[PDB]
Amino acid sequence: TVKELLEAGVHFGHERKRWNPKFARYIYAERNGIHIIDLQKTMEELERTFRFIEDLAMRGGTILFVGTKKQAQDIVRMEAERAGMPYVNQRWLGGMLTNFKTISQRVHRLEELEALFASPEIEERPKKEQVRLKHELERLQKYLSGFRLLKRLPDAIFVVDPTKEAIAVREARKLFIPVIALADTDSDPDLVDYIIPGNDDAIRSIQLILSRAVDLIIQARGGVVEPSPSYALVQ
RNA sequence: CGUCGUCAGCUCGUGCCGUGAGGUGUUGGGUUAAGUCCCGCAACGAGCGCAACCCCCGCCGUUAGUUGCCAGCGGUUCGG
Ligand SMILES: [K+]
Ligand SMILES: [K+]
Ligand SMILES: [Mg+2]
Ligand SMILES: [Mg+2]
Ligand SMILES: [Mg+2]
Ligand SMILES: [Mg+2]
Ligand SMILES: [Mg+2]
Ligand SMILES: [Mg+2]
Ligand SMILES: [Mg+2]
Ligand SMILES: [Mg+2]
Ligand SMILES: [Mg+2]
Ligand SMILES: [Mg+2]
Ligand SMILES: [Mg+2]
Repeated sequence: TVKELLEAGVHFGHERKRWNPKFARYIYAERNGIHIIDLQKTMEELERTFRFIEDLAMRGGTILFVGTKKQAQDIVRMEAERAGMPYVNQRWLGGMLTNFKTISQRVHRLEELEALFASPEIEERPKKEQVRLKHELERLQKYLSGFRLLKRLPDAIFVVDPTKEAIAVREARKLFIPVIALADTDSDPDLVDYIIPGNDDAIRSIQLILSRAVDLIIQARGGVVEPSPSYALVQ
């Protein structure tokens, strides 16, 4: 909530190509063939976006975090592992929202296998199943790591790159789900309901935005939490 | 009942794409006897198939000696 001047490394967009003309309103200028985001409109939209986040958080709503860009996976896997908003980390499975019932059946199988590895029934039905179900539970935890928390459809989604995660955006639009996204120059701003015009490639931009967002979430429900242990993920 | 053919296939549920017949999944890369499995993927699962569970032959044991052996000894018309 105090990220006015601390925006170090967010204004750097993508190159001259691979952009989207609809983003021109959020662009300041072009330095050395690289689009640079307008600093003013960034906080201009941040006001409205963080205000919507605070409103939805103090109401007890759930926000799905979607990150697959390989530069925000390790960040989302813990910023959502904070206050219980679920997340999608490895890859976004087609139908996680429009076919939510079938994915919830997969989650039922996940907790079923977790219960079988808690009961003494691990030894019966010998080692063949003890390896098959082991690998099955392994991949179910790999893909449904954060998704297992969604009991019903979420009240909003948070995307790190709406171009890389366009399928999730489309599925949210189909179900009238508000779409919060950290957009860059390579994305269509019209599809995003609450835009955050920043950088999606750098690690510091994602860490800053998501840390401040989860901090605002916990602040909307009281009990301000310590600074997130995501700085060590700079490496 | 024969046959394609023990061939590796044929479909469904939900989602998604297309005005629609339909497509996706079942395509792809690796792999196997196999739609076998792995990885990837707007798909996620499932059914009938594949394989497995059944029978026979291969090694060993337990249980039991009207089948078997001077394995072990005695008798022997010396033929367990
Ligand atoms: K068309
Ligand atoms: K193949
Ligand atoms: Mg065959
Ligand atoms: Mg179908
Ligand atoms: Mg057509
Ligand atoms: Mg249609
Ligand atoms: Mg079909
Ligand atoms: Mg087909
Ligand atoms: Mg095809
Ligand atoms: Mg199969
Ligand atoms: Mg596939
Ligand atoms: Mg007899
Ligand atoms: Mg006998």
